[PDB]
Amino acid sequence: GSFTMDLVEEILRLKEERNAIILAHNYQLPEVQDIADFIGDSLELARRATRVDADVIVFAGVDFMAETAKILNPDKVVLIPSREATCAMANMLKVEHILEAKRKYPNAPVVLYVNSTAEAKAYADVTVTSANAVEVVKKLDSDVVIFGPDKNLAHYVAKMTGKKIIPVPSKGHCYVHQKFTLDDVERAKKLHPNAKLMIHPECIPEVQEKADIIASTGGMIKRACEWDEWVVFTEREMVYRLRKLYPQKKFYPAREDAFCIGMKAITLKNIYESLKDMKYKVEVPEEIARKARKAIERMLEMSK
Ligand code: SF4
Ligand SMILES: [Cl-]
Ligand SMILES: [Cl-]
Ligand SMILES: [N+]
Repeated sequence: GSFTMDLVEEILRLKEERNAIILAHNYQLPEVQDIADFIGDSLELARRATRVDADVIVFAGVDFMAETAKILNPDKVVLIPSREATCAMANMLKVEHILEAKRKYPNAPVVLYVNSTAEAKAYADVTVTSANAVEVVKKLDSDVVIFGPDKNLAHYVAKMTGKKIIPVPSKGHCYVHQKFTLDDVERAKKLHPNAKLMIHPECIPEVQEKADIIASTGGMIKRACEWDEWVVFTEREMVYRLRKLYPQKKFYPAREDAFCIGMKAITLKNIYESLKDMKYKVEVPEEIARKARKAIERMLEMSK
């Protein structure tokens, strides 16, 4: 025929030529999810980064996720397709906040959400995601923990563990999940009265309290078998992921306008350019990476 390769076919060829794997988060654009080799939540992506056979990881996700992959694979090439694929919440936490909390509470473990810089993780005893924060905090040998950046996840963890949570920084939150309100709950239950509500713990507490399930995006997928219709209180591309996994169920976005700008910095074109030009190489200074790795490895040890 007269036709050549499209972007998809160019990516498939370059993935072979580079001996690469494409890891994608659940919030990636559908056409990006459709070319990824592995799709998952933050915890699943971290765990998958410990069994990489490929030489090159193309990370279709935000900065903190790609850096976590690099911390776990210091001697592989990790590429982020855009350096503007960033998490607003992760960048709210600075080392100075951690040091001030550690001064007040020297015996409190420092528990950092994976939404954090590698520099911040160098001061963590253990990392967590929304999938394992409760389990990890419950197991830590202290009735008080320093925890951040997300104050809404912190609220959920405090409620479920009964432990005292010292927030770092004071007001960390995700603007995407803050778009969900009680009015969205009322509208969803009116429009879809037979649906159950799956709600991310980055949503505000009063919205969390309306959930049928509170879960990470990975837990939403794991627990979707519990009902046939769901309203999805997280970033709207999760609806595509759930529909692909369970075509027989019904999924509805809680808000179509719940979009993560950083996630959508990743495009098919820049994934192609990432493989073609071997960019942008993610690097983490060795001293930071080794300390961060200790905290991430401990997380993986404490939650299977
Ligand atoms: S959805 Fe929110 S917390 Fe998750 S990557 Fe985007 S800004 Fe960060
Ligand atoms: Cl692999
Ligand atoms: Cl199924
Ligand atoms: N103890």
